[PDB]
Amino acid sequence: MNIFEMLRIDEGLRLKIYKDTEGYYTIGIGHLLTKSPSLNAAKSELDKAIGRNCNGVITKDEAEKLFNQDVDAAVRGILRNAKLKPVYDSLDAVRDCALINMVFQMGETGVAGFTNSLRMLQQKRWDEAAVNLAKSRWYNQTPNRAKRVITTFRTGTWDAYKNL
Ligand SMILES: [Cl-]
Ligand SMILES: [Cl-]
Ligand SMILES: [K+]
Repeated sequence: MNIFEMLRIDEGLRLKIYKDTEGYYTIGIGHLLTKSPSLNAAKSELDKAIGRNCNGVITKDEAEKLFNQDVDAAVRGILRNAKLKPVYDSLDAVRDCALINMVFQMGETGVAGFTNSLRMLQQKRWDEAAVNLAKSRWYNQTPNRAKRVITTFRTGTWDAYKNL
């Protein structure tokens, strides 16, 4: 189990434009295309991202390419972030995956706003952080995914992804 498998489980894989849990146009493995309500806008963004006229659909290889770029961007974003970097450096490898997952889902900005939880993670107060993390819109909107991620932070194991 590694970050790619983890996210593949949480995001799934769709080769045609679809709407994510928030109603935004997305494709592949959770690759957000646009927050705009225009499907044409999304189709444009798609073509631009892939480098060809896709007409709303892509191949598995294309999906995977986007996925690699996205994971790379999330990690890179974490490392450039003054509030995120220290936490990421302080965590073990498994727990670092949980942080990357959050950033992939909600962006650097979103995550950087979980100040209190971040501080608790930095201090390695696992149960305390887990409770704090659950007091959020994130947990209330996507509870199953949030539970998996929170369990990962709490335990430092892949148990929540075992049998999925
Ligand atoms: Cl709440
Ligand atoms: Cl969920
Ligand atoms: K680390």
